Amino acid sequence: TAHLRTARLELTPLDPAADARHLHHAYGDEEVMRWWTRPACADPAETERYLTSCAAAPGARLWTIRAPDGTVPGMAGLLGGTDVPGLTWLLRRDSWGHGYATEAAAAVVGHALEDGGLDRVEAWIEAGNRRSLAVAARVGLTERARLAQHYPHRPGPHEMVVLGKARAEEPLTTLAVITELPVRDVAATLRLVEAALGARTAFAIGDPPEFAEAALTPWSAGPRFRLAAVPGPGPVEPVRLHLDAAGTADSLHRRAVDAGARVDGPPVRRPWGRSEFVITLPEGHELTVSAPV
Amino acid sequence: TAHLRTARLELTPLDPAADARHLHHAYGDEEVMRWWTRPACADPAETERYLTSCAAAPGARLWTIRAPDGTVPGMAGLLGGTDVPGLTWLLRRDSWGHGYATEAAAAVVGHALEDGGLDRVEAWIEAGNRRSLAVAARVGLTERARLAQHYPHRPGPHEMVVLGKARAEEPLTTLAVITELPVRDVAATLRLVEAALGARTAFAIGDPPEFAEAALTPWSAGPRFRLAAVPGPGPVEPVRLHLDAAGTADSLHRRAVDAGARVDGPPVRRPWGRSEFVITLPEGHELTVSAPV
Ligand SMILES: CC(C)(COP(=O)(O)OP(=O)(O)OC[C@H]1O[C@@H](n2cnc3c(N)ncnc32)[C@H](O)[C@@H]1OP(=O)(O)O)[C@@H](O)C(=O)NCCC(=O)NCCS
Ligand SMILES: CC(C)(COP(=O)(O)OP(=O)(O)OC[C@H]1O[C@@H](n2cnc3c(N)ncnc32)[C@H](O)[C@@H]1OP(=O)(O)O)[C@@H](O)C(=O)NCCC(=O)NCCS
Repeated sequence: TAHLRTARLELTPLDPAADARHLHHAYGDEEVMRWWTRPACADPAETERYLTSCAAAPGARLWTIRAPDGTVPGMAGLLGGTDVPGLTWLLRRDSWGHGYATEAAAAVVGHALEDGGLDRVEAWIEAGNRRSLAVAARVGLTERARLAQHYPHRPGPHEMVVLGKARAEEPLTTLAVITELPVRDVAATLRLVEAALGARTAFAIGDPPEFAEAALTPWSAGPRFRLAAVPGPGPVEPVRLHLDAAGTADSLHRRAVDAGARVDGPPVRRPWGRSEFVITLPEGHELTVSAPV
Repeated sequence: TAHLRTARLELTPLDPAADARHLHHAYGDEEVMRWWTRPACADPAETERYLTSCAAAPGARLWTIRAPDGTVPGMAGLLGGTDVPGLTWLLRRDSWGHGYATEAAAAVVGHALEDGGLDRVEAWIEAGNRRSLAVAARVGLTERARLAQHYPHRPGPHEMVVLGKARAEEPLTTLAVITELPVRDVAATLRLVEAALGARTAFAIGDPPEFAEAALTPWSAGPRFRLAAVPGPGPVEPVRLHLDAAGTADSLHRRAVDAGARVDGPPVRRPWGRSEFVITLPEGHELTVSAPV
């Protein structure tokens, strides 16, 4: 545990009992916590309770931001318990619009990549937290992927954006993997997935189509797989695909069912945290739909 | 084709012959066309030729922006064909800094998602185009993905940022597809990809590995695939995976070769704009590595 000083601020190792007082200014704020992993803190005493817990986290370097005018805008640091550098930050609704979070985060990052001896850092930010993704982008964190999450106090799951910055980026990197499913009737498989997985055909070659691409998203680039028509008169040999989704399991499940897809659900909860059900294509392929809940 | 009216500007359906004169102020400007798809127009006549072509495009709904000062700062509108609604905009250098592009783009978008009857719009902006990424951010467009592109007049490829706004709200969507490769020797397959594709391990259930996950990226969430141990005279049907990569094809080619992987030979340029080579796994699975060049 060390100290960090920037061109304005001075980050100091968080002290639950000492900082719980100023920090509650953010943790007890609903508009600021309307973005955290749990609901806002009730009392500075509970905030204290929380704080001490976070520091406990193995390898959790957290600092209390101390602003240029004897004030404490908030917290910024690295989540411990991670097997790959996590970034955390939040300010009181007022310290907003000063570039504190950006400067404090950039500070923690800068430190982390060098003297901290990390090969890179990550920041998981919800899709709607524009103010946060803003901080992250300024700091040099770019989108590396995405994953669905679910906070217990939350009525439903949500989409997290995984942004990261490396000491030095890899010159080469695979942007995506598009797997091919040898299907008996492409034209039909497309109609199926378009309703069972809400996919859309990225493109269809042939009439009827003998090769196509199903975009599991409504956006140009993103998760998808291709469909290659096959002969026989044999069938094939099942391919297995795991689809990590966003949204409730049963919501998705209900989608699969309705579309008339052959399902091996309802959603069954699994010890690794997600709930799932398996769609089985006429040809035998098995698309496991996994969701946070 | 209708009219757009804003809290300052008035967007009017583009008129190649009428507006080509003013708009050439941008298309003829090299500093303004630096991020464009094509090089600047030599003459207001070429710009007119260019402009009519643009309008000809399928669903190309373009408007000439008219500023509250009897001036024409630039153009803004929706590109045609795209499939996934597209966004365009550019201003003459002298018209920069007045919030014109933001207002006019936010106009075209606001319109496009309602009375236009579109379910969403997308804007592909190069990573470097900070000034445009700024407008996009302001209009409410968020990063949905990224892809590598390559303009002819460009000496090389470049990163494209796909931002977007959905009038809709598809709650369910796939965040990733992780395919399973029935491999005879998991422990070793990991070694291979490890060096040939630069994969990283993450899973390793069983001793020795009977199921694993090869993260083709250093980042928590991202492209990857699973390895499932399979005995008997199988598999009989090899899996086909298409990996869209970043970097030059040969560069990647060398890696796979060096790694000692079995490649079908040097990178061949394909009609769809990528150069690729295939790695063939001992069990028959075919990994096609595709790069923009
Ligand atoms: C993230 C959060 C703290 C806000 O960050 P923020 O401090 O208000 O954003 P910054 O103040 O860091 O951004 C600086 C802004 O001020 C200006 N600014 C002034 N000085 C600046 C400087 N030195 N550097 C950068 N920007 C500066 C910029 O123009 C910038 O954009 P804006 O003016 O339009 O707001 C707040 O949304 C929050 O509490 N979120 C909950 C926590 C969370 O969800 N985290 C994500 C998961 S870890
Ligand atoms: C089209 C584009 C990017 C224009 O950028 P711009 O001129 O900065 O966009 P605006 O006109 O909305 O600029 C807004 C600026 O004016 C300011 N402004 C001044 N008066 C304003 C007013 N009354 N209302 C709103 N904003 C105002 C804003 O605060 C903002 O400050 P900033 O320059 O630091 O961002 C332009 O730079 C361009 O032609 N680029 C080349 C083509 C291209 O980038 N294409 C992208 C692929 S689609």
